[PDB]
Amino acid sequence: GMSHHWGYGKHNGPEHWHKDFPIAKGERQSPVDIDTHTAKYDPSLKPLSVSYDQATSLRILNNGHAFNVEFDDSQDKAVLKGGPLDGTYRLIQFHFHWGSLDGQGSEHTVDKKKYAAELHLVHWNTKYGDFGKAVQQPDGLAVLGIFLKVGSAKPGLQKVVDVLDSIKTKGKSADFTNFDPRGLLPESLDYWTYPGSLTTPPLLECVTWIVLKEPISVSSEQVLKFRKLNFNGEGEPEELMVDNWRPAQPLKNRQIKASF
Ligand SMILES: NS(=O)(=O)c1ccc(C(=O)N2CCN(C(=O)c3ccccc3)CC2)cc1
Ligand SMILES: [Zn+2]
Repeated sequence: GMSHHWGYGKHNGPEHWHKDFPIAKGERQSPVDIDTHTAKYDPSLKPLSVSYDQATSLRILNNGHAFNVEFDDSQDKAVLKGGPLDGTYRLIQFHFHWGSLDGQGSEHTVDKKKYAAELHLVHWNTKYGDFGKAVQQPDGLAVLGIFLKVGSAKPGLQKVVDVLDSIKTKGKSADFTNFDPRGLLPESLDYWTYPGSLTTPPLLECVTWIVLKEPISVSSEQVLKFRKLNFNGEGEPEELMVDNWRPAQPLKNRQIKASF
C-alpha cells in the first residue's frame, strides 16, 4: 500500500474511502450500531475461550493511523476459540481507536452511545496458514472489541501509555516484549457477535466481530497520552492522532447475536 493516501482528515477520511475501496459500500461493513433490544440471545453460541497465558509480545509500532502492539504468531501461543468461531484464531496484534474528547472515539456504538475508545485484539484463522491469506476469506479473522470509558485507571494499560513517548510519529517502533494482554480484559466475557469487515482500508469482509458488553475503565491521563501521538512522520507538521474511528455503517442483511 505504498500509494495509499486514506486517513481520518476532512479530505481523506471515511466518506472518501469508497473511491479507492468500493467495498466501503458493501453488504457486511463494520463497525455497526449494536441495538441492544433487537440483538437476540443465541443459546447455540459455544463458550468463548481467550487463551493468552503464552502470548509473546514483540514490538509497538505507530503506523500513522493508530499504534499496533504486535505478537509472535508463528506458533499457537495466544489464541481465541469458541463463541461463534469454528477452529482456532491466533492473536497477531492489538490496537485502539479513540477520540479528541471523551464523548467519542469508539467505532461500534451501543444504542447509539459512543465510548471514549475501542480496543481491537486481531486474530487470524489458522486453517489459512498466514494473515495475508486469512484476510481473503469470509471467516479469516476474529476481532475481539472492547470499549473504553474514562474513570479509574487500567493498571494493565500503563506499560502501553509509558512507551508512547518513544513512538510519537508515523513509522517509529519500539521493542515491547513481555506485555500481558490479559491485563486489558474486563471481568465478563459476555458479548455480541456479527459478520463484518476491517474498519480501515482495505475494508475486506473477512471478520467475525466479537464485541464485549462490559467496558474497561481507563483514566483521563491514560487517554490524554493517546491523544499526544501524531499521524504525521518526524519533521512534518504536527497533526494529533485523534478521531481515528470509522462511524457506524448500515447493518443491511445481518443479525447481531447476544451470548447472554
Ligand atoms: N480495525 S480492524 O481491527 O478492523 C483492523 C485490523 C487489521 C488491519 C490491518 O493491519 N491491515 C488491514 C488488512 N491487511 C491486508 O489486507 C494485507 C495487506 C498486505 C499484505 C498483507 C495483508 C493488513 C493491514 C486494519 C484494521
Ligand atoms: Zn481497529
